[PDB]
Amino acid sequence: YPVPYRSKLTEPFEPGQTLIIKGKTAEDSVRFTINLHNTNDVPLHISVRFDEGKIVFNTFSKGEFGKEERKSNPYKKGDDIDIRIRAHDSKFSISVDQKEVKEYEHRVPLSSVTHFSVDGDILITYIHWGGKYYPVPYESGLAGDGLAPGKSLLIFATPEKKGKRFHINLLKKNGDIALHFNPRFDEKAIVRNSLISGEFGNEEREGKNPLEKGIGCDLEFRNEEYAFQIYVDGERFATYAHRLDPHDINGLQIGGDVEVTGIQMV
Repeated sequence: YPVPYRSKLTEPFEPGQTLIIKGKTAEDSVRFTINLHNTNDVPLHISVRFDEGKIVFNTFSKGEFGKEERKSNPYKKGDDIDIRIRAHDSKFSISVDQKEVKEYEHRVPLSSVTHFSVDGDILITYIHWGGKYYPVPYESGLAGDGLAPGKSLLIFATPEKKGKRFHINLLKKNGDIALHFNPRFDEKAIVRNSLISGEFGNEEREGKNPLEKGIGCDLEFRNEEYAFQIYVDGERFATYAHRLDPHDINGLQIGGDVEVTGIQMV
């Protein structure tokens, strides 16, 4: 990720899809920009300003910017930034550190977004775009090799602000559940378990629930040779020793009070 970083979308930026930019700032950093544009028009321009202590949202169109809209920059110079832009049919939804801080209504057609560019006083460390509107409860097959050792499932989700629990199931053909992952806010813990031949095993719930209602999170289930390695927001939250053959895990369920915005198999 050198800057200026420019990237080329393969298909339209569509409702349901999220663009994620993470990065590092310096102690002399002044401003960095994120633009969604074509090739000219900039349907969304984001200027994070440490000089003014604001984030500035705008649209460049017909050779000129329009009226600015502003929000408070929660970032002090130095320290990491996490900016996520989800396109909808009427607006972009922008979240800072996985908390929504701005709705920005379309001013020109979202379908003009063919590129994005990051620039300025930022050391970029992570970019990704994709996602869709994932209906919940969710249920899908997993590719072919499914989720096998050496592969990881990456789930982007947002626990509902007034929810009490939600669950992710990693399944095998017979309907066995190799890992049931069940954050429960009313017990301040995340239950992990397996469902073998219709019966649930013990219940590993050790650890501090790092999730927070209304705050997006990054969930990663790294299938390894002897255990799952479960990462939450970039740090290992638990390991779960395999109670079944960890090959042939080809099903995925998601239920409960959760909004899911991203699934990627890695």
